Amino acid sequence: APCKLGCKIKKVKQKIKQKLKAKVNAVKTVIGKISEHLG
Ligand SMILES: [Cl-]
Ligand SMILES: [Cl-]
Repeated sequence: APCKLGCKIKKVKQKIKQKLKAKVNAVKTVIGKISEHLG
């Protein structure tokens, strides 16, 4: 496990990116729901 500071910064960035992407995905899903025409 030779993960030094540059490596640690990457881990943190990826965690944040991952969470924010899930939020976007959540929001886009809902955009899709309302973009449906009735019937
Ligand atoms: Cl975050
Ligand atoms: Cl996307």
